[PDB]
Amino acid sequence: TEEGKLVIWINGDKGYNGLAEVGKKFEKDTGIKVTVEHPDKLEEKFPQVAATGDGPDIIFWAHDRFGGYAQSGLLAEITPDKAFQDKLYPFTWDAVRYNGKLIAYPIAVEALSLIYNKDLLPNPPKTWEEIPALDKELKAKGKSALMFNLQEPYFTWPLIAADGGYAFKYENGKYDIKDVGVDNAGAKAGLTFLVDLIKNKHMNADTDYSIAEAAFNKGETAMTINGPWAWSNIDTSKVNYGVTVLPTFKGQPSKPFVGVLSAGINAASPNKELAKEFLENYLLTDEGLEAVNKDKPLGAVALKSYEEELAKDPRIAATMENAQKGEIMPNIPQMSAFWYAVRTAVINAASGRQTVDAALAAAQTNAAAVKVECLEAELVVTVSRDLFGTGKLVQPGDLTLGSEGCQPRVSVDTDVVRFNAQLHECSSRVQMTKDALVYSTFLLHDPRPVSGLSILRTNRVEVPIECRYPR
Ligand SMILES: OC[C@H]1O[C@H](O[C@H]2[C@H](O)[C@@H](O)[C@@H](O)O[C@@H]2CO)[C@H](O)[C@@H](O)[C@@H]1O
Ligand SMILES: [Ca+2]
Ligand SMILES: [Ca+2]
Ligand SMILES: [Ca+2]
Repeated sequence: TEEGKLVIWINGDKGYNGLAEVGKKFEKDTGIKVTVEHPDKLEEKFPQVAATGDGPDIIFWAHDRFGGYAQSGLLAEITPDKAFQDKLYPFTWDAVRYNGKLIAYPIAVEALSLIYNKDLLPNPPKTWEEIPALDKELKAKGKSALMFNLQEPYFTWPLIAADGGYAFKYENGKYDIKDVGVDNAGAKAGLTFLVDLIKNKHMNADTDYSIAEAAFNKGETAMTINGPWAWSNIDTSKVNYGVTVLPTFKGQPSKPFVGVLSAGINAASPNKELAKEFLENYLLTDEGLEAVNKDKPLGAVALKSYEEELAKDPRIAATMENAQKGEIMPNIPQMSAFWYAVRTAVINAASGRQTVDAALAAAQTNAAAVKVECLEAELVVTVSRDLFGTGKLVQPGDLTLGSEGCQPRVSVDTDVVRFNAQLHECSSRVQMTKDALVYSTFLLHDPRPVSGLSILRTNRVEVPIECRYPR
């Protein structure tokens, strides 16, 4: 990558100019230059480049991605002394722990909250069920009740999880990677409510992060749903806003996934010592975290000393209230499959392209059995041969990707079938969102002709396979 310097990747919604200021100070004292970059899809790009021995020295992301990276051998083990570990909260260290090793430095606790315009709405609704009626009133005076990012499942998940949706079942000291709670009655109820909001034109299916942000920050919508990072732009807009508890659904609290912003060190980095110095002695200090937080708020920082200093903030208090009512994300490798599954399900259900029941049923299978990798002109689909959980392995001839024109290369291992497919010939459907070009197809399992009576538990499965590329 290059010795004698530090390249850092952090997401574009985070305080990367502030992190760059911390890097400027590092360079002053040490002479080592620090380059902070915020590439798009960095959570997907990191493992691709790190596997070739390249990529940045340090990668920032929520903790949920790091178990996959660790499992893939992409991360150096971090070795802080007890004195440094004492400075941060135990819960945050827990988040960056994988298979008995610490695999990242924890930075800050994140959770979504309800953000609301006090002038347009002095009393924000305590329940989701209120919102359609509240929207009607606001529509009368040229406004909307609620706008938030409907393109990323992170933002819709709190509602889905409220009445009993979950990611993976934690049982007997581990997560069961085949027990996915995206297709239970609680999850269906949550998504159905969301899809109804769109049906009844209280929300729009195409609404994304930037649209929702512009709407609230211009005073066009009374509420939005976002994290601490979002506050800086609202402050600049001079909108009179409050950060509060997310609305309940069917009397139960919204359950946002708690994320811990984490910093991992590339296993291929020749600057592992410099990276440790930077993170421990420059970033993870009151002065370091202040520089980043000033840029874009981090939330509840992992560093005890600075967290206590900011805890008075009622916005942070609300973040932690919502964090309390939600669940911490697993960091297991299967989380990206889970996120793909839910992202796709919500988009297809919200568009009316698929039903809520059918969408979430497919999401279960995708999360449990499927991995989608989108490359330049190419697509890789890896399917678990234990497709149902029976222990009975599917045969590759019974699996089909796309239509007859789609002629992928098919490879078989003991446990998986792998499709290497050209996107042009295998795209059943293509479409454009504001931000993306979307290529879509389907994976089918159909063991026809089957040799008996078909009793139950249909062996016919079909799941959406989809790739999204930035416009
Ligand atoms: O939507 C799926 C996405 O959710 C999380 O990403 C969050 C992130 O944790 C926040 O810090 C902020 O940047 O918003 C992101 C959602 O757009 C998961 O951490 C991520 O793995 C997952 O893809
Ligand atoms: Ca992104
Ligand atoms: Ca299930
Ligand atoms: Ca700022």
